[PDB]
Amino acid sequence: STRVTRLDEKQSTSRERLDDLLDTIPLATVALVRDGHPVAFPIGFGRVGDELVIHGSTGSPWLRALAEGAPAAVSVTALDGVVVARSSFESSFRYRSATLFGTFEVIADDAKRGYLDALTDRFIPGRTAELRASTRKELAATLALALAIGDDNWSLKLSEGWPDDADEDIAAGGWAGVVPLTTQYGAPLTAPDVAAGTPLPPSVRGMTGELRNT
Amino acid sequence: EKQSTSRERLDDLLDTIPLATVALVRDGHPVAFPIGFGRVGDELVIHGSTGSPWLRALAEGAPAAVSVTALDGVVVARSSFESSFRYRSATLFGTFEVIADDAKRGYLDALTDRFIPGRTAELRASTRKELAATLALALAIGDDNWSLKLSEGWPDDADEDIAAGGWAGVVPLTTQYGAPLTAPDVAAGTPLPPSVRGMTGELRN
Ligand SMILES: Cc1cc2nc3c(=O)[nH]c(=O)nc-3n(C[C@H](O)[C@H](O)[C@H](O)COP(=O)(O)OP(=O)(O)OC[C@H]3O[C@@H](n4cnc5c(N)ncnc54)[C@H](O)[C@@H]3O)c2cc1C
Ligand SMILES: Cc1cc2nc3c(=O)[nH]c(=O)nc-3n(C[C@H](O)[C@H](O)[C@H](O)COP(=O)(O)OP(=O)(O)OC[C@H]3O[C@@H](n4cnc5c(N)ncnc54)[C@H](O)[C@@H]3O)c2cc1C
Ligand code: HEM
Ligand code: HEM
Ligand code: NI
Ligand code: NI
Repeated sequence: STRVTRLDEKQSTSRERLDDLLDTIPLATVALVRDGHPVAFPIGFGRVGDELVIHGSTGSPWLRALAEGAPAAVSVTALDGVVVARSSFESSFRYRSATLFGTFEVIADDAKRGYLDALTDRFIPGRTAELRASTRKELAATLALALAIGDDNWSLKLSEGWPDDADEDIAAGGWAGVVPLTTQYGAPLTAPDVAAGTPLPPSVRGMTGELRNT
Repeated sequence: EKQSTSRERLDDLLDTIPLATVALVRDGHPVAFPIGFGRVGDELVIHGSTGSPWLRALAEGAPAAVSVTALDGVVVARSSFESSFRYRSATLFGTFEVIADDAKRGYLDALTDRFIPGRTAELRASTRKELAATLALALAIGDDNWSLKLSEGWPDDADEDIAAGGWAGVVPLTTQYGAPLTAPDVAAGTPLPPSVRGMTGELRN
């Protein structure tokens, strides 16, 4: 269920490392079953304490399926680089990946406002304090859902090593190494309907460097 | 509509992003794994250990859903309701076919050349033992069995919010190769190979 089979010295049980990954990557891929068939869809998520939270239209069939109790598996992955070995067999990727399992719970109408504010502040930190409150109609058009991050329902796999070359290939010489991969925020692009010379909000001024989820 | 039907655009995404997430069903319940993939013409190809339980399930006929996503930006609107991510995502459905022993060498070389272009012509051939330890699987990309969602919009704010002012826009995200890191057991002054020197700028088509 939660135990890695292959290269299981890459499995980590640190919850702290888990949070670090979940607070870095804003995209999750969610898998569920419909009529015996698998389905998978990407979606933004934020970790709000010990819950993974998503949201979307109350009219999405996918989100409705989860709201109705479809058991789910949630995958979150950071691709950190390419492992260039002296053979193709030992070539690889550096990455960090988490997989979480359970049933999403529907956030109650009374709680949606608070979870959505916290979700927004994952995606664009400090943004909630800059915006107007959501309207009752906006909230009624939104389904928010939360999956519990417990002790037993998650697995973390970490690969950040170097090529592991056969001694034969070493002897032959040749270059080996890692080409890193990073995901970075670009300079912001102002929308055409924004008044000329309007400043960047502080929250957006923060969206610089390598992509994070807090 | 944000659903695209262009096979050319699908290929463009599959030739950009090397990570897939594969969903399948074990015991009426869902499982999801990340894996590297390459597009080899009209097949999406993955590989790993003959001893991996989940690759074995695929090999055994388990129907799959394969998701490939590129995150392109943060859509920052005047309201949190209208804020979102710019992204491209494909989902492909079907059953992976096991690649035959006689065919694996060719497919794995093609796969290598997706992940590190030009690299196979630089390396020695894989050994029989290496091949034998490897399971390679291919999912057909047909006319029917996929969908492509492309959201590359600007924020669409209500009139009342535009009139109230405030900034809005898009903060792009890009994924870039960094400077190579030479492994500890390589001699100082061994030059970078041509394949590696070609790996600069964006994770790119
Ligand atoms: C960016 C990236 C690229 C990858 N490319 C490849 C590839 O090209 N070939 C390949 O074989 N593998 C690749 N993997 C790893 C792949 O996800 C599996 O770890 C691998 O196939 C071995 O799985 P298994 O047989 O051990 O899992 P199984 O024994 O079938 O699964 C048992 C349990 O292990 C845990 N687990 C397994 N893998 C992961 C994971 N990756 N993250 C979190 N939890 C996990 C889960 O809880 C799971 O239910 C890649 C991973 C990442 C992040
Ligand atoms: C980076 C990223 C972040 C996202 N964040 C959010 C979010 O925060 N909230 C939210 O509601 N949605 C988000 N989405 C979109 C999500 O994938 C769905 O499009 C959305 O939940 C509505 O799905 P649906 O119920 O209309 O599709 P359904 O009607 O349930 O599915 C029908 C079929 O349409 C096709 N399809 C649907 N979506 C996609 C896709 N994305 N890629 C390829 N094929 C597809 C599939 O074949 C699917 O089986 C995000 C997508 C990306 C890539
Ligand atoms: C050239 C680029 C290649 C890349 C980027 C690549 C990447 C990977 C990755 C990411 C893994 C998963 C390791 C893990 O679980 O953490 C893996 C496993 C594996 N790859 Fe590759 N690979 C490549 C080429 C090859 C080739 C050519 C073969 C065979 C000839 C091969 C055989 C295997 C095998 C057998 C495993 C299973 C590892 C194990 O569980 O012991 N790979 N590969
Ligand atoms: C603040 C950061 C937020 C981000 C990054 C975000 C992101 C997204 C994304 C990516 C989508 C998918 C659009 C698509 O289908 O292509 C979406 C849909 C949606 N979001 Fe958000 N969102 C945010 C805040 C909010 C809030 C606070 C609400 C409600 C109060 C809201 C309500 C919705 C609704 C209803 C949809 C479905 C749109 C539709 O299909 O009609 N969002 N969001
Ligand atoms: Ni609030
Ligand atoms: Ni060949």
